[PDB]
Amino acid sequence: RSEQIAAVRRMVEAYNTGKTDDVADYIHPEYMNPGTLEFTSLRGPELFAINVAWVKKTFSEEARLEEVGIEERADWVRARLVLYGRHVGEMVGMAPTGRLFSGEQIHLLHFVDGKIHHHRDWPDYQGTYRQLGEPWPETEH
Amino acid sequence: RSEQIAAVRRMVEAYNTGKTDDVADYIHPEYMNPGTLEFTSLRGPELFAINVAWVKKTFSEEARLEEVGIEERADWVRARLVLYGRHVGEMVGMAPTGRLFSGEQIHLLHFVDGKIHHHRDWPDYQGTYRQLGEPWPETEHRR
Amino acid sequence: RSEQIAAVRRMVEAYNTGKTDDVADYIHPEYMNPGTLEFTSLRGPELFAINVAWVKKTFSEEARLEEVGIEERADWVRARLVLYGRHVGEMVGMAPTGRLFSGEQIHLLHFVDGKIHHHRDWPDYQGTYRQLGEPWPETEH
Amino acid sequence: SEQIAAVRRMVEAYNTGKTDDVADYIHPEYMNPGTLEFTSLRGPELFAINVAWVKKTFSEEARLEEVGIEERADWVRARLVLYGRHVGEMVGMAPTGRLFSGEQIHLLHFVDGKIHHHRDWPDYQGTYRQLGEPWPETEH
Ligand SMILES: COC(=O)C1=C(C)CC(=O)c2c1cc1c(c2O)C(=O)c2c(O)cccc2C1=O
Ligand SMILES: COC(=O)C1=C(C)CC(=O)c2c1cc1c(c2O)C(=O)c2c(O)cccc2C1=O
Ligand SMILES: COC(=O)C1=C(C)CC(=O)c2c1cc1c(c2O)C(=O)c2c(O)cccc2C1=O
Ligand SMILES: COC(=O)C1=C(C)CC(=O)c2c1cc1c(c2O)C(=O)c2c(O)cccc2C1=O
Repeated sequence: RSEQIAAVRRMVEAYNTGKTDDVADYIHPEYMNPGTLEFTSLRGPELFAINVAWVKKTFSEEARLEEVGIEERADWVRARLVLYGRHVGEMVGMAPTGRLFSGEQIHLLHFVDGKIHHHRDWPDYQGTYRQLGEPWPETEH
Repeated sequence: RSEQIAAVRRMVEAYNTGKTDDVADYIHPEYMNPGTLEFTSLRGPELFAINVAWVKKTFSEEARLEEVGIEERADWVRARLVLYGRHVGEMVGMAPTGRLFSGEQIHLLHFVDGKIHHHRDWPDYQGTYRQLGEPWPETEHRR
Repeated sequence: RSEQIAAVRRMVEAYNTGKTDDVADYIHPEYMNPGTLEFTSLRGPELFAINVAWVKKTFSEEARLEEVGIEERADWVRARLVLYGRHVGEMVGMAPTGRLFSGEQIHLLHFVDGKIHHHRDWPDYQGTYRQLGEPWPETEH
Repeated sequence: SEQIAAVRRMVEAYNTGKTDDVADYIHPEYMNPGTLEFTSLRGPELFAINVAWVKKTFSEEARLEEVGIEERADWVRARLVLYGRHVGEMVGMAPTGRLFSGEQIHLLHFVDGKIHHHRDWPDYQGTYRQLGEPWPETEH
């Protein structure tokens, strides 16, 4: 049994259920995901929770993250996942298309003090953009 | 309106419903899809109905092709679709993985005599293979 | 003859030659690429120039960006490009892998005052990472 | 591993275009079902015409780079990347002259110490995108 992989699976489950009441259990106070720096200055459990909320709002309550595979090496965990969603919310200046999409993701997680301390994630931006009909942005904001 | 695009949409719906009673309406008697040459020597509506049945049996009755976009140029149609399924039957000598998957597909269809005459399709093999957990074949035959 | 497309082509050639002396001609003073917020607080011609220099340093002097196609819609340009390189510098806490790679990219450019004002780009992260041999990070930094 | 060594020679053959010695590692009953549309050949002769077709269509400078290779019993799985330039006719599409690069997965079955079954999955969609998504001029 890996506590690290268990913790990462709790993180995946949060995106699925949208339930983040217990996020402080597994998200470090100093948690950072550099991928959302454009959108927020938050850190820690608050940052992770708001990103979950963003996924649920932009990609619908039916948005799911399926596990392909998870592995670990020392204090790091790598997760191979697949996002399923429907584009119901505005995203980087693009109006909702209402279109279904699915895309692989890779997530890289560093543990510090038994908690997720750094989180990088790579969506399949181009593949998702294609499935969304390659919308033109209506603004840069 | 385009009759060709309409015919390609009927083709897509046949994969989705598994209903193939009427395939002779839009599939040419000389219909060929070179992608299944390995598995069968069939042609025409017969080939198409078998391939539909293969999809339903292998990727489950819930297997679905969603339309992203379809364009046409003269007697040719190009469809951008996404396949969704669960791997529940043997395929190319790999045992069922039970794995959900989804992958974009490009289809190229040539119309002749008002019917789909040639059909090339490109699954996202590698993308799907990853989602299946990259299974090793148990055999190069049937099994 | 689109001046916007010509400007985006000069931008592409900059990554190719590594020459940034003239970037003020086509990069807006308030130019932003949100993709590099993790790495730098720079803006304008200076931000664009350091990012080109980053590419040449990390993906080698031989790194090339190839044009597949470029379209425009009003004050916006969308470029379909392909990056070729070899991973020779540190990148997000990963040691250099020395690996060749190539990945499609989508770039979205907003023009203001006849210069590039906003720039978003989507590398094929997962495809590239596979070609890199999927390295584990040595640090989060 | 002699199997991995044999698969590396196979990869080298695409790179050099040199097919003189393919009978060394290609089984007399060698099949690649991906080319059934284009030829009825089998064995070393099939493998050799497929390498020639690659050199002809994707240029003499076309090459396969290795990402990783692994094996399980009598099977080898090779993760590769094709680099090429589209200079020859291909499934009814005229040469675009365009550069492209795409990952491939190859699955090889060994029988009697030689490559007997060969399946390969190009990144068709990604390559097609890099080629400008040309429309075919003919089905044949
Ligand atoms: C035009 O859409 C995107 O930029 C996009 C695409 C194509 C694919 C994706 O998977 C995401 C986004 C954008 C995006 C997020 C995506 O996953 C995201 O998770 C995301 C987030 O988790 C928090 C704030 C903003 C976000 C985004 O703007
Ligand atoms: C091991 O998996 C495959 O070969 C495969 C993958 C990775 C992705 C795919 O989309 C397909 C297949 C195999 C396959 C078919 C796929 O779509 C298919 O439609 C298919 C078919 O329609 C009729 C006979 C055989 C078939 C296959 O062997
Ligand atoms: C581990 O690799 C990456 O993070 C990465 C990958 C997989 C693919 C890519 O294309 C890029 C990066 C990272 C990266 C940049 C990539 O293109 C980049 O352009 C980049 C940059 O232009 C300026 C600062 C940092 C950068 C990066 O960290
Ligand atoms: C329109 O392009 C293709 O069909 C194609 C694409 C998009 C990507 C590819 O990698 C290949 C082909 C076509 C193709 C081969 C590709 O790799 C190939 O190796 C190939 C071959 O090895 C022998 C005969 C025909 C072949 C092809 O028609």
